[PDB]
Amino acid sequence: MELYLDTASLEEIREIAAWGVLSGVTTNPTLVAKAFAAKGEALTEEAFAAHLRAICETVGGPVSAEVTALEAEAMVAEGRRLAAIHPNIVVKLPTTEEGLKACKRLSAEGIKVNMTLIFSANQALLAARAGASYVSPFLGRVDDISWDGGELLREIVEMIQVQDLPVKVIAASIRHPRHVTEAALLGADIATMPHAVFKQLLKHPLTDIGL
Amino acid sequence: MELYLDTASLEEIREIAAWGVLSGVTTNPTLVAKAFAAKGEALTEEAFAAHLRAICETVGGPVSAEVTALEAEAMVAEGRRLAAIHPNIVVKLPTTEEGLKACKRLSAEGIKVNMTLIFSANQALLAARAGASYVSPFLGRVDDISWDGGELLREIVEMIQVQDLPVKVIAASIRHPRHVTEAALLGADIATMPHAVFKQLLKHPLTDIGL
Amino acid sequence: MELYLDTASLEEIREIAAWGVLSGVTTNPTLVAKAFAAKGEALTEEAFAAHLRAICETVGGPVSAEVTALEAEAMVAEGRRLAAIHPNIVVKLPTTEEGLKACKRLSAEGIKVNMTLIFSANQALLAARAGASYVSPFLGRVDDISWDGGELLREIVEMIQVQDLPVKVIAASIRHPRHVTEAALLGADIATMPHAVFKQLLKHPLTDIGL
Amino acid sequence: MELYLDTASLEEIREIAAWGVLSGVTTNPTLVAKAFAAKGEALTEEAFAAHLRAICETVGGPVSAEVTALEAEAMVAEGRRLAAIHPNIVVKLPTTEEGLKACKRLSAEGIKVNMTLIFSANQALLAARAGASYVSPFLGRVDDISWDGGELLREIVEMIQVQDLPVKVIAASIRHPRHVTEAALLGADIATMPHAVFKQLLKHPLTDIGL
Amino acid sequence: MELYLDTASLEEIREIAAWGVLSGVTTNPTLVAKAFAAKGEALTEEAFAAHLRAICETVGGPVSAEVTALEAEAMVAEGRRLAAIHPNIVVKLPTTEEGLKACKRLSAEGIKVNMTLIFSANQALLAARAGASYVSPFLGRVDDISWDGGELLREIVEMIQVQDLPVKVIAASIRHPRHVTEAALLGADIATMPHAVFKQLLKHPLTDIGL
Amino acid sequence: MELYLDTASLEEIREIAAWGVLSGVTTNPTLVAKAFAAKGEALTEEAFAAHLRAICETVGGPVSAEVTALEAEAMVAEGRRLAAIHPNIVVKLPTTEEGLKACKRLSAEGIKVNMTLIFSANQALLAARAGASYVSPFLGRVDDISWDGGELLREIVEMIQVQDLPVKVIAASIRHPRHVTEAALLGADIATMPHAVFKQLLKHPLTDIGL
Amino acid sequence: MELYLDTASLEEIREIAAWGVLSGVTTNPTLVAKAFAAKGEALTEEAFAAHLRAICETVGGPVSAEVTALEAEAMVAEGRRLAAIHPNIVVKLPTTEEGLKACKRLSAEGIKVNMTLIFSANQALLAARAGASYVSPFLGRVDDISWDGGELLREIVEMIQVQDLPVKVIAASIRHPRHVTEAALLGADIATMPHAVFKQLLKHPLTDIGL
Amino acid sequence: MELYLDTASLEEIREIAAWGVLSGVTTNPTLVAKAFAAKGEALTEEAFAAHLRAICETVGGPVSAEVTALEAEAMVAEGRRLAAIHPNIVVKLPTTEEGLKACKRLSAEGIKVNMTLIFSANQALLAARAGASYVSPFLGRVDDISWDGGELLREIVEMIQVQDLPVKVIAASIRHPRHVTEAALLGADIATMPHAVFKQLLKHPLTDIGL
Amino acid sequence: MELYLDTASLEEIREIAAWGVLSGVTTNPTLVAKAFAAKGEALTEEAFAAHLRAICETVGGPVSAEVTALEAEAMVAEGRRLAAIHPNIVVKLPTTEEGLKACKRLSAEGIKVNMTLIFSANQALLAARAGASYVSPFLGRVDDISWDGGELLREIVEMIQVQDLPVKVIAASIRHPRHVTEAALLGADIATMPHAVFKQLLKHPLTDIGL
Repeated sequence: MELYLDTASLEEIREIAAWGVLSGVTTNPTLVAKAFAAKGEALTEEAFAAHLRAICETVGGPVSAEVTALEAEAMVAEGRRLAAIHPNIVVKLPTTEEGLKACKRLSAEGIKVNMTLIFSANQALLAARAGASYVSPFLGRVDDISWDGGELLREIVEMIQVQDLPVKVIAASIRHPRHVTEAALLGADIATMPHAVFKQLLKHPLTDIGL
Repeated sequence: MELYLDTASLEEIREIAAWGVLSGVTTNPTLVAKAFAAKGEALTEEAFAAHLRAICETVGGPVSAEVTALEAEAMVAEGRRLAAIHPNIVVKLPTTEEGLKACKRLSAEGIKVNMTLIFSANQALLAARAGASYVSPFLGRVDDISWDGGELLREIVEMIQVQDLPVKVIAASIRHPRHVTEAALLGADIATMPHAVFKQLLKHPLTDIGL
Repeated sequence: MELYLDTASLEEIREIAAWGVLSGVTTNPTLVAKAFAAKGEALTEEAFAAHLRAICETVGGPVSAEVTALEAEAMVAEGRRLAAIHPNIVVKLPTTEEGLKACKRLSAEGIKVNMTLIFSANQALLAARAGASYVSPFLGRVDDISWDGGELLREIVEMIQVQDLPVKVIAASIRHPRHVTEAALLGADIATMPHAVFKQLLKHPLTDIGL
Repeated sequence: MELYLDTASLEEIREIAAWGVLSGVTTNPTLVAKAFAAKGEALTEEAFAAHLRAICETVGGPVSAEVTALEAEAMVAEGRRLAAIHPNIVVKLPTTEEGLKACKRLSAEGIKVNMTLIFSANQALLAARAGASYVSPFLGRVDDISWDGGELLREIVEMIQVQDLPVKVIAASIRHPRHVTEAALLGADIATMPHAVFKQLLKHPLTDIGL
Repeated sequence: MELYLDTASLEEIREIAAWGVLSGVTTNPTLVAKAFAAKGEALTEEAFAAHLRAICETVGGPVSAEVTALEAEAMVAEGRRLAAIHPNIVVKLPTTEEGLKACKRLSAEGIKVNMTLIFSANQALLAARAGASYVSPFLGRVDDISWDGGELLREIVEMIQVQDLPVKVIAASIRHPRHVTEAALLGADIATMPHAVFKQLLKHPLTDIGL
Repeated sequence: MELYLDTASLEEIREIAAWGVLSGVTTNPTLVAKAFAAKGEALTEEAFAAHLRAICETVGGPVSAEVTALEAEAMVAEGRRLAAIHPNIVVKLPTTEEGLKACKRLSAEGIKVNMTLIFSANQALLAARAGASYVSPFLGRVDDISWDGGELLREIVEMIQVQDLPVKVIAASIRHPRHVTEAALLGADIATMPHAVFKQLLKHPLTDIGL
Repeated sequence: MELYLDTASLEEIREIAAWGVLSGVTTNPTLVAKAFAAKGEALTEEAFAAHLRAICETVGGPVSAEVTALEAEAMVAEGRRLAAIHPNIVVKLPTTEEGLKACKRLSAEGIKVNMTLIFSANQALLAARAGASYVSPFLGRVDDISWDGGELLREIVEMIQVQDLPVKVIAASIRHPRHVTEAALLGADIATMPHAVFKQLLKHPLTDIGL
Repeated sequence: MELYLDTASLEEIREIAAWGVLSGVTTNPTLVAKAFAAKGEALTEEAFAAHLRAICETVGGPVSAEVTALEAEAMVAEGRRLAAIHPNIVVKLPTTEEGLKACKRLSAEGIKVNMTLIFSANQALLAARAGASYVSPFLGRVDDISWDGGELLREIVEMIQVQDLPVKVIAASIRHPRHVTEAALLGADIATMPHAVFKQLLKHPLTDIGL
Repeated sequence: MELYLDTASLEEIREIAAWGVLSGVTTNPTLVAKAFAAKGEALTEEAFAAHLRAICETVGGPVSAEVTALEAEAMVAEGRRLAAIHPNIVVKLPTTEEGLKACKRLSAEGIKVNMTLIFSANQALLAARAGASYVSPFLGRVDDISWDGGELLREIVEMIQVQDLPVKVIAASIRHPRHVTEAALLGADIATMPHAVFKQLLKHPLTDIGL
């Protein structure tokens, strides 16, 4: 399973990159905001593009950028602008009716689409059907409402496997180390997680005592 | 799993086709009549074929048209007529002794047949043996008589899988979203459902909240 | 498993009562409103209590009546009123922070409480812990968002048994005959459904031909 | 598991009765008609009663007698007449809406009711709810339409066990030796079968050579 | 699980009884004959009786004696005489129509019956229903025809547990040590075997090496 | 399963106590200091004792207080002082050799002991054998080490159930709602969690949309 | 599961008895030889019994004394002597024919017997049938020859639970911490181990880190 | 499953090699010192090199050589040196942040890395994603802290299988024969064990008497 | 599963081979000793070889000949001569340290080796690692000591499958028919048995009555 960092922090990214285990990165408006806020710069379109481009160069792998439009037409326009930032950019769209429409168009144009905000295997199926390259179910948010996020992932992976669909599954909304193991054991293609969880992955008491 | 619409309404077909997830359509006289009633047009034999042709062009995928005859020879004649309307048309026959004889003759002539009204694995096996391209078990109508429709589908899918049969399975009589997920998890090739269910598939409170 | 009717229609209740299988009734403002709609009469506070009293007399078993207040104090006052209408009255409260507070107080006063709008096992556990006499998970509504409603029921029933909790489970939001069978097989104490589902439970082709 | 004979033939009843393993008998208008025909005796109202009495005295256990009316009030009238024939008589009713009405009324007066023509766990549940003493699902006829009769029995037995219901289960429509075993293994209370099957039960190769 | 000896040899019985693990003895004519043949003794009623009584006195547990008649009335007379020789005697009958008839009478008179030559669960069930105190399925002989003797045992045991039948199960036709273990784990009440097998039970390399 | 709060904040304790679902509280030095920091009060022995009594009075159930010594003698002395603070006080000891010694001594004097910092079933067994009234496995800290904490709880509960030990199990180090559900399903007696998790337990989108 | 020490060292016994987890002790000739050897004390029937009695007073529970005779008659005499040393003494005998004979007589006299050197379910069964109060399979010696010792324990416990035998199971030959856990989980009544394994049970990195 | 020797003893290597079952050897600084000591020489740079080279040539398989540095750069410099000694040498790195960086560099340079001190599947996945050729979970050390070492082997193997990762699994910390069996059954590619363990693999009582 | 005969009797080999189901033969000193005894001839190096050569020509498949040496050098020399007798000959060595050393050299020369006297999966593994083409576990001897032989075969087969080892499994020590069925269902490649068992394989009472 490939591991992705769910952040916009170039420092966090560069650190995990050095480990040699970073396959990609996923961002969203709030994560990009925290980045600039925590830095000595204002968030302008010019700066936004340069930051995404810099992340793409650092990671050397796919980087997801979220559209904020609510209507399909505007979503497509925005997706194209994001994809025009760097060849490694994957466009992230919410799995809704409009998102579905946008996914069909963008993917028919050769632009890779990551369908996010998925909370059911049926949503994942429609997205795959609409041309999604990636589907991102949210494990943590499911646990938040007292349901088993892991079972959501399982149904999606199992459905994609028996149906032989090409879409790749991204275990998202990772809250702890076992979310990663579970996704790996289930057959997820990718797991994206915050820097803190990534930093926890490598820790174990028996390891230290062995050093 | 490919998604089909069980309707004759071009408006509905257009809405879902725009999502980019529509792989086909299945109809019946009832459905074509209704569509024609919702409109101010008389349902004449000609306007009929014209309608089926409009659906084929709109979905750009397989479209099932039901024969009304009960005798093998009449079914075959009607079947040839239907197939001539457009090359995307699939002939739907009832799974009866006559349906079997007709299915045998039609499939031999290179005409794809959808065997419907299937309520047991044995009927699915006979239909498959007769050359059917598709078999359509009815999940909902089974639940209707207090039996588990999902188990019906399970036996049909497993048998076909165990027996290495070419025939494709269409889960029909879809009543709710879990019927779709189940069919997909089991390995059904297609699920055909009414517009209302298709519109329910995308709904989840957490997606709305995430927007 | 005891079977209940979810309605306010004395006519529907009389019919099922005649069968000799009606153990109780669940109502909500909308159902009561519709009841007075079909017939000719204004829905006043005095006729409302008169109607619930009548229902209690026709079924001769527990009748659930919904609180309207959103804050605890008002919920307790309204619950006492409903419980004073007739000894067969069970007070239904939403499973929220306020409903939990109101549940503790009404149950301490010997009033039977039905905690409704339950969509997770954790909500049912809190309700039971709060003194609920009944807990009502919604199967169909969960199915509506592409999750397995029966699996919510399962988790709730299994926790209750393993924990030896006194609370009884009411399978609500029944949509089809199999929801009933699954609730019975799982161990739900009660299943409450609309008159249309109740009327479908006896139907089967073999019985008809058998007669 | 108690074993019953589904017949009206005193000769057959007598033979099995002597093995000391016959607990009861179930009959219907047909089987009684064949009995009289074979005995070249006219089926009068006086002979009918005497024959049932004769069967009751011979087996010395419960004897099921079928009502013919379709309407509830008539089913009850005939039900009382039947029960008055002999105290061993158990009244059999079709599991329908009228059957349910008649079941509640006759069971309330102390008369034991056998609800038959059951093809779903839901029908069994309503019957148990209406006061049935016995519930009779038909295994063979379910097999006749390519569904597993043993699964119907399984679901019914499990539901009754889990719901801790008083009603007893009579595995009916027995066609071969394995139906009996399965019923015994699943937990059925009674298995009523035809003489021909009862005779097959104790036959086995190794037994004869052992002799 | 109580252990029995399949023999009529007083020296064999005496050696094992010394171990303190002998609960009973099962005999048959061929066995009794070889014991009398070992000496120059004639096999006559008084000697036969004296010998069985000696067995009883020695084992201090139930002792099974086989009837030879093939007609019930004769089986009954023989059973009564066998029972009269000593209170620990259990009458063994073949599981057949006549055997069932005899079982009913003998057991109704307070005589313990051991139905043998059992090869199916249905035979065991008929025997149990006829009044048998014990049923003796033959594991070894079933394995002789390439079937699983243990499965015969399992089904009988399960049926007995599930059905709450009084009868006890004697794992008979025990050929080897694992048969004993197999029968112990499957829940058989008793296991009767030849002296040769009893002497094989406690053998094990590690025990000897541990001495 | 009984719900406990893992905090020393009275404001948090009072809010959940009012829901009527709080069965107890567990504390530790760090949690106490935070509570005092938040109220801006000096943490003296007297204020500490008054604070603990305040908690005991608000919850009206068991309250765990931690000993800070690691020698058995000092642990016992400290445990006696904590127990003397209020009759609802349960003494928490670390599961170590010294902890086992103190546990023996304290439990022998009627003081209830909660053995904590348990990460293996063997530690839980010793603690139980030493006289612990409660054992507290840490679920979250195991997950942090990339091992399955829910599995640790499973092994502990199963062992406890299988061995029929009276010790009660407190699922601790709760990080999310599913830890609570899982612990309840496994059969744990108690779950102790932070206020944020307790508050998340009631949350579910379908409940809000239902209001 | 009760924990025992396999040693004759009164110092080791005292250390563990001080944790309040020591339920008994198991000894053998070679073990007591070491104790005296280490103390430079001379072996004498007077000192021997004085030492075993010292053990008894210390532990305060059952103490196993190995019998060295190989002949039943001698085993019994030697057994009566050991039993006379202290009322807590449990006589250990080899599971052989002679052992079984000695076990029968000794147990009949009211003396608790521990049948050791058990390596198969059949041996365990014989021992229990002979009046043994305990059976001691050896897990480690089985693992020593590439067979799963745990599986031997599994079969012994299953059989005992299945056959409702009174005998208690003592998992012997414990080599590591998981032996204890596995034995506890399988349902062994007691686990006896050397002091070194006892001192390992509590070890765990997270416990240390937590302090 | 390939079998390795965890030693630096040419004698041991030669013995097991003669068996023809030795596929490789794992070494560490310690094992090297003990070999030189027993030999009589003090390890120098060239002495160390000629020894590892001798091992390679003797085994004719891959040999693991442990790095000593703690910082990435140093681990790389030292790793390049070990690799230069011979082409059979596999560099062994500790699975830590630094080890990962080292592994990434070294493995890119064609050198094979063995990541050791792995105690979680998440650690194994990171090692694998860093380019590791082998991952070595320590079964024994896990069993030491009372957890199941096999479970950790099982998760690493399942994950590597499901994720189709190149990496091979080396089961380390092998203590007894059954660790070998378990590793093999669990699908480990290699098991490295000390000479003393190989020496017990072939032992069995029945084999002894077989000769 | 290929069937083999365990004998030297050319007569027996000739009969079974007539059935068309013999794929090979297994011999040993004893067996050939009785073949030459019943026949008129003495056992000489010339007679031996010639005889085995005849068996080869008769069976048309592999023939296993056991060496009698006890040292690697003696086994190799003796192994070379046996393979020289005929190309079908398979050299059977005992699974010991010497046998392994032998196996390595022989197999390395191109001689097919059959390792025997295997009573543990570890032995089968070492053997397979040494070059064995066949491994032979003895089910019967294992059952003899009250352990389950099938379980050993199962583990050996599971290990070989998972590890994808070339070696073939010959199920030896077959005492009866079910051993053959059990070895087949488990997945053994070959089953070697005595003439007597073969003659019992197709026995069935239903086949007889079917004739």
